[PDB]
Amino acid sequence: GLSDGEWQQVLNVWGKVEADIAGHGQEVLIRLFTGHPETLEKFDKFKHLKTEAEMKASEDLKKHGTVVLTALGGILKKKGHHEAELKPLAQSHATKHKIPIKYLEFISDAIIHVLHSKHPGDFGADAQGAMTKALELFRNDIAAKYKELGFQ
Ligand code: HEM
Repeated sequence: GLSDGEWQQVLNVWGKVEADIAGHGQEVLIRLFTGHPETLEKFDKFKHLKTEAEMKASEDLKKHGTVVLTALGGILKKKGHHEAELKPLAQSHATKHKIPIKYLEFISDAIIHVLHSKHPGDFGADAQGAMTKALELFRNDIAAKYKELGFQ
């Protein structure tokens, strides 16, 4: 898994997100939707967002960004002992939302991008390495549950 030092870096980076969780969450989703428009189609309630300006102006998009990053933050704070938090999310995303594991890769990449965009020069090589490992662990544990379910 991750070392104690690596987890410390992850949670330090997470403090930066927590200062503006809605702002980070909004930017993560906009990065996801604009880079991969197929992802928007998974959200009946964001389908109407035909432009990035409309996305930016959407308070509901921001609200969902908050929900998403709040859940992720909870999982990260468990430092890999996250089965109870992660299993239900994996199951909802496979069975109800029908989100392929590829889209979780896309959103992981979007998180890394947004961290660099909002914290340029303040999200160093060590920090990126640690956050990347944590998001890979998250994705991998979801993928294990997806396999159980035969999803995708
Ligand atoms: C960091 C990764 C993600 C986290 C932590 C996360 C978390 C959540 C949470 C907590 C909910 C509400 C509870 C639930 O339905 O399980 C939710 C809903 C949902 N998620 Fe995710 N999610 C992630 C990635 C994604 C991705 C990549 C997609 C699609 C590309 C997606 C699609 C959806 C949809 C369609 C809903 C229902 C939205 C609604 O209509 O209210 N999620 N997510």
